[PDB]
Parts: sequence; C-alpha cells; structure tokens
Amino acid sequence: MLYLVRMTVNLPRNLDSREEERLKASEKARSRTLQEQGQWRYLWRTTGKYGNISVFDVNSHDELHEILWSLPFFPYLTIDVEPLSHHPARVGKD
Amino acid sequence: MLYLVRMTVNLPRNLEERLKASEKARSRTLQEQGQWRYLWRTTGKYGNISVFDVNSHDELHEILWSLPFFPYLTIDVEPLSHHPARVGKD
Amino acid sequence: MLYLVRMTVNLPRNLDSREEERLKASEKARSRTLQEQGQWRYLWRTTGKYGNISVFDVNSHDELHEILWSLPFFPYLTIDVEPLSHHPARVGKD
Amino acid sequence: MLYLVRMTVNLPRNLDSREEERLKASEKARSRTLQEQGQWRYLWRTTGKYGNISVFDVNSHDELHEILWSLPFFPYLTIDVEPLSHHPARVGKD
Amino acid sequence: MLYLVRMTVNLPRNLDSREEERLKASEKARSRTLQEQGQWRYLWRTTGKYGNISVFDVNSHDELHEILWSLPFFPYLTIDVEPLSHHPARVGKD
Amino acid sequence: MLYLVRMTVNLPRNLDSREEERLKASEKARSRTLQEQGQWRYLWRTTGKYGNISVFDVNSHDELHEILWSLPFFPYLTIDVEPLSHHPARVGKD
Amino acid sequence: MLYLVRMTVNLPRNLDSREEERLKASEKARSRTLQEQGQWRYLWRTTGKYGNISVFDVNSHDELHEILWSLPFFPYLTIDVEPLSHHPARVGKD
Amino acid sequence: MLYLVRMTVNLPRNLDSREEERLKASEKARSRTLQEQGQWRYLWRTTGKYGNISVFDVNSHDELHEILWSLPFFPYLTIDVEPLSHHPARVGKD
Amino acid sequence: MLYLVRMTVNLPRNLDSREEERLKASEKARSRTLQEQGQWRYLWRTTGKYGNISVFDVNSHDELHEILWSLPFFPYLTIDVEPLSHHPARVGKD
Amino acid sequence: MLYLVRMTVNLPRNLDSREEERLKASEKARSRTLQEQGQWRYLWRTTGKYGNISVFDVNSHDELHEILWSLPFFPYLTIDVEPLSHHPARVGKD
Repeated sequence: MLYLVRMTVNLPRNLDSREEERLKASEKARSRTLQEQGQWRYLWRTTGKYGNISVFDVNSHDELHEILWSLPFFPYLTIDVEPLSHHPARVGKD
Repeated sequence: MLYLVRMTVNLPRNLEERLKASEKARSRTLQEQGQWRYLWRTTGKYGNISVFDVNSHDELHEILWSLPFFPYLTIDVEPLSHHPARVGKD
Repeated sequence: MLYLVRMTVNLPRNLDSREEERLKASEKARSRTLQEQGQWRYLWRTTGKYGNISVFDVNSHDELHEILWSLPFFPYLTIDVEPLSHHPARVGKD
Repeated sequence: MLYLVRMTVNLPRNLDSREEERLKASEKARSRTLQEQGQWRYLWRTTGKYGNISVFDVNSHDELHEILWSLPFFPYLTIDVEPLSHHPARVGKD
Repeated sequence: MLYLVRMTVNLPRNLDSREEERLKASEKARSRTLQEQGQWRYLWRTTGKYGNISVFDVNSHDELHEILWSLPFFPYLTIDVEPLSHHPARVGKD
Repeated sequence: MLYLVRMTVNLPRNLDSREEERLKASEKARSRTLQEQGQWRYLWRTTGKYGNISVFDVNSHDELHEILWSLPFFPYLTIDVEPLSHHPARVGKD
Repeated sequence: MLYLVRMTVNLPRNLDSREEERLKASEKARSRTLQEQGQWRYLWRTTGKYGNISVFDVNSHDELHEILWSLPFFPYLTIDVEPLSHHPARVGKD
Repeated sequence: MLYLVRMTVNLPRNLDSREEERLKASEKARSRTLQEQGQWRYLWRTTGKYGNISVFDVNSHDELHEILWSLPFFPYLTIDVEPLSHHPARVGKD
Repeated sequence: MLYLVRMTVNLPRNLDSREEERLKASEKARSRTLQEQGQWRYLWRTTGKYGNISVFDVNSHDELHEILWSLPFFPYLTIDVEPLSHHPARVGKD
Repeated sequence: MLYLVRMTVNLPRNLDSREEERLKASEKARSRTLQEQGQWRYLWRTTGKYGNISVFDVNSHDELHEILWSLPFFPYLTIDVEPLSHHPARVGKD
C-alpha cells in the first residue's frame, strides 16, 4: 500500500570528500534494488533541489520504516511520509 | 512532462452530486488520455494528490481550470524532474 | 497497524437546529462501535479544544480512510493522519 | 494524568566515538525503566524519522519535566508537550 | 499546578442581539468566580487585541478543560494551553 | 508595566568548558537579583524544554532592554517580548 | 515610550452599504486627533495594502490599548504591536 | 515555457579566500551565457539580500533542473521554483 | 523602477450578480491601459491559480500604490509587493 | 521615498575577538554617516533583540540595496525590506 515520501538531502557541507564516493554508490544500488522489487514504486526529482518526491508501495508502516532507515543517505535526509488511499474517481490500476 | 499537483476540496455550506459526476467524467477523459496520469486520495481528506503529464504550463493550467471543482479547489503545483537513480520509467 | 490521527471540529455557524443533537449522537455511537471493535484504539480530548487526538489500529490506509469518511462529523473536521511504527525500545503493548 | 510528547533526535554526526554506544544503551535502559515503572505509557516510532510519539502518564508537569530533562538523549532532543484530557465518548480507560 | 493559557475571541459579527448582552454578562460572572476562587490566577489583556493571556492554577488537565469548556464564550474562543513547570532559579512561589 | 517574555536557550555545542558552570551561575545570580528587586516578577520553566517563560514588571521598554541585554545567557537566547495590559474582567491585582 | 504597530484593515465583504462613509469619516477624525496630540507619532501606508504601519508614543501598554480599542475601525483590524527601544547608535531625535 | 525562480545565496563564511573570487567569476560567466542564449530571460536582485529573483524560459522541467544544477553557486543556494502560465489579459509578448 | 507584485483573487462566494459582469470588464480595461503605458511591465498567471504574478515598473511607491488601489478587483485582492534591484550579473535589459 | 527595514543580527558564535569591537565600531560609524546624510531616517532598537527597525529614505531600490550591502554587519544580518507609501489620514511629517 501507498505512501508519498518527500526526501531532502543534506550532505555535510565540508568533509567526507571523497568517501562521498562510497555513500553515493550504496545509495544508487540500494535504490535500484528497492525499485526493481516494486517497494519504491516511483522516483522523481524536485526540479531545482537536491531531493526527491517518491511513492512507496509496502505492506505496513514497520516495513516502510526499516527500508527508509536502511538508506545510506538516511542520517542526511529530511523525510516527510504521507499515507495514500485509493480514489473512487481513479480508472486504471495503481 | 510531469507535475505533482495537490487539490484540497472545500465546497460552500449553502450550496451537486452531479459535480462529483461531472468531475468524474473529466477525470476519466483525462486519465484515458494519460495526462491525468495518477490519481490518489490523501488518506483522511477530501481530495487528491495527482501527477499530471502534459506538454506545457499553459496545457496544465487550462486542464486544471477545466475541472468543475476548480472554483472550490486549493491547488499547489510542483514541477517534477527525471531523477538519475530512476529505473522504472518516468 | 497504527496511525496517530488529530481531529479538529468546526461545527457550522448559524445553522443546525435540533439536528445538531442528532449529529452529536450519530457520531458518539459510530465512535463506540469503533472502539469496541478495536479499530478506534485510543481516544483523547485535547485539553481546551473541541476535537480529539486518536490512535487507530486498522489493516490499510483504505480502511482508515473509509472509517474517517464514515464519521458523521467528517464534513466539519480537519484531520491529520500520521503513520506510527513499532519502536525498538518498546517494553509494553503496541 | 496524560501527555502527548513528540521527540526528535539530532545526534552529533561525525562527532561521536563509542561514546555513541554509551549514550544509546544509556537511553534504552532509562526508557525501559520508565516504561516498566508505568510513567512512559506508550512509545511509538515516527515512521521514517529518528523520533518517537509517546504518551506519558505522570502526576504533575514538574514530574514530566524532570523525567524528560533526565533522558541521556535530552541535549539533542526537540520536544513538544501536549496535555491530554478525557473524551466523553471514550469507551473504557483513557 | 500551572498552565499558561492564550485565548482569542471571535464573536459572531452582526448576528446577535439581547443575546450578546446576556452572553457577555454571563462570561464576565463566570471569569470573576473563577478568579475569586483562585483557579483563574492571572488574567491580562493582550495589548491591542481582543484576547487574554492567562495563568490557570488547577489540579488536573481534565479540570482545566472542564473549566474552559464551561466558559460562555467557549464556542467563539481560540485557545492555546501550555503546561508550566517550576524553574530551579525561582525566588519564592511559582 | 508588564511584559510576557519567552527566552529559548541555545548554548554553544561545547564549544564550552568550566566557563559553562561559571556562566550558568552568573545567570542564576543575576536572575535571583532581578526577582528580589521585583522586575523579574514571574519565572517559569517551559515543560520539557531548556528555557523560561516569564513576566517582567518594568517602567519602560528601555529598562526591559537593558535587563535582557545584561543577562549572561543573552548571546545564546532567542527572545520574544509581548506587552500585557490590564484586562477589564480582572478581579484581583496583576 | 515607543511602539511599532501594524494594522490590517478588513471591512465586511458585502454589507456596510451607506455607513461605510461614516466609519471611514470617524476613523479619519480619530486618527487626526491622536496625531495632533502626538501619541500617534508616525503614520504610513504599506504600499499596495489597506492598512498602515505606525509608531505610537504613549505612557503605558494600557494607554496604547485604550487608544487601539477606541478606533472606529477596530473590530475590523488585525493588529501587531511591538515595543521599540532607543538605539545607542541613534544620532538624532527618536 | 516560463518559470519564476528565487535563489538565495549562502556562501560558507570560512575558509575560502582566493577560491571564492574564482567561484564568483564562474557563476557570473555562466549566468551571462545563459542570458545570451535566452534561458535566463530576466534577472533581478532581491533588494537588500544576497539573492536573485529570475524568470527562466526553457523547454522542460528537466532543462530548468539541469541549468540550476550546473550553477557554480548551486551547493550554496536555496531555490524556489514556480511554473508560470499565460494570462488572458496580457498585451505583450511573454 | 521595478516591483514584483503577487495578487490573489478572492471574490465573495454568494455575491456579484451583474456585478461580476461590470467588474471583470473594467478590470481588463484598466490592465490594458497600464500595460500599454508600461507601468504594468510583465503580467503572468501562476500555473493552476486565480490571480497573477507581475512586475511593475513605476517611479515611486506612491505611484505603485495608487495603481493597485485603483484596480476594480482591489477590494478582493491579497497583495505582496517586493522591490526588485538591478543585479550586477544582468546583461541586456532589466 | 520611504522603506521599512527590519534587521536582525547574528554575529559569528565566535570567530571574533576584539576584531568584533572593530566591526561594531565600524557598523556604528557607517550608521552615523547614513543618518547624518538623512538616508537612515529612523532607527529604533527592537526591545530585547540584537536588531533594529529602521526607516530609510532613498531615491531608488538600487540606492537602498547598495546602502544595506555596505553595512559592516551585512553578512550577519537578516533583512526585511518593505515599501512605505503616503497615508491619506497622515497630518504632519512623513
């Protein structure tokens, strides 16, 4: 079932560099896995910002939680979660 | 191109089930075309979170303005860009 | 699974009549049922306010959505829904 | 009596050594006790955030305040306190 | 114990009659009794505003909330409740 | 004349030493003097938070400024000042 | 002593009819009076708004208050009041 | 198509030195190119602020996104993006 | 000189009549004049909204104010006015 | 023509030693100049804040921008600029 998840990314202004390589790499794989499995249904970029707007499809809140906590970006993320329900006036799937 | 659109519904107190109907055809046309790409309900609220997939701001503007609920809608629009981590599509 | 739900009541101005007492009652009985059956798990009044703050225990967002929409007070409410998850350091129920 | 308390954790990032291990365990132990003793009544994870929504059951504002001030995590917490009241529609115990 | 309470008044605009006069005078008498007995400890005007900042001294939240609910102006009030605690640097009485 | 002052404390993220204990006592010492003299009329603690909510009884905006300015904690405070006025429905003094 | 006072005017949407002239008339008369005597020290219009930004020069919060309350426009005004102190870096008068 | 974009600038206060002057030059040459091509249609300074308010004319969100991202200043920017539509009443070209 | 002026339109819900008729027409008439005379330099519609984001080019605040104060829609408008300055990075025209 | 300017000061928590005393003195002298020349028309301290509410009287947005830009405190200031217009009910100066 569906959640609207806004993420905003706050990489430490100075430092890491360039462990920034290891972290950005686990993040892109981790997000590819999650998208391949349908967990991470949709992924877009907020135009002009370092952050995404996503729709997750998971079985429960606890699942959504562990998935987000697992993200390599987590300690650097600001996350808003928002439960999505079916709309009567919908037509196809989703 | 994609827009994340939010529509909060307030209807006037002294005011109908034709509108829900009217809007539902408009919604269906648009969805059959694919420019009202996704329609969701915000759990607990009257109204949708929608993605729209149109060619111009002017297309989206007139399309949003065609909705019969429009005089009663609170609308926020956010542009959506392709993410480099994306796999599925869009 | 768990949602924290805030409900702020805004009952109509120069309207209602004897029907208000009927709406209050409709609402009070829908809520009793919902608590007996367990889906309206916890219910508290916000000190100094007309509304409630609640914990719901339902199977999906869709069930929650249908429950809130069924509430007679629904057209006069502002509603905030937040997903709750099992906390690693819990020692009791929930 | 009853309080709704939201807490958000902003721990120092690249700062902590195995001191980090000392505070987290220190916090789990204090929270376990407060839950065993009854004053930390409910404790939930805010889905996708380093945080909790909690309900504390204590006998004064000062007892709440002393309990919160005493949490190992306190210096890095953002805390919101909300008094809760009995809702006439409540079935069973608040 | 102590609460800081903010109240904002929004009476029906041109909608009342001999009713407004009764409503005002019943509120005035309610607040007087409450101050005379001491649960309504301090009461101030927010300068330039149709509002008050108050300190209530009551023994529970439920008691505060029944006090505020019983106010004739209650339906037309905007109310903020803040629990207050003892400051370790206080000279004399809270 | 009366002012509602909230002060939120945000000490250096250590960035502090045994100057810190020297500081907290300077503040304690100054707050003590001002309550004794009477311009710091009421002092309370925001439940769950590091700071205070207070009523100051001074003769001018200017004198309140100099008092707030002179607080040891000053450069670490976020302050709100709100003028309180005499409420017509006031029975006792304040 | 000095106050920055913002006033936002909001006259009944439809309504008012013929008295809208008398209200504005008395309003103009009252502000004229307060400026002459010097408690209404400065009066400026926020460009593009129906509403003013002013400085008042009065002896107390109560007197500020009695003045704002007596404006014909009061019931329709949203008001922010901010105490103003002499700036040590001032050269001239105020 | 048109977007109204707000950028606020936040350069790390230290330490930079000469490489700040190089940063500012690249930004300024990149902004010139963008304006000569037409993508950066209007640029104005927010009076009193290290910032700009701008109108972009690009073919798509993704084109807007890529231009904002390529800015030398981007890592120090706060950006608000607003899509702009044609107003029926317009007389000019835009 | 330049101002960024936002306008949000809020017509009364149970009103107008032939009143909506005259109003819009004279609104168009007035914006024609202001655009062709150049004081209303740019006029856009915010995508998905009723009202407009504009740039005014006038010679004083008093001029801007009499202009907006004169719009037929003024009693129904919410207006944000913000000064625009010349950005040193500009190439062609302000 | 006139502007209402809010300024709030956030000096580096510490990078200053008595270099800070230089900067305060420099800010003071620059402020002395602008006030003498009559551009900084009014200057008040916001009670309890390190800040000011000022009125600026300058021929253009560009003149005001350059002025605020030139203040020694600028990279530490947060500034609100608001245009001020002639008020019809005004009597004496401004």
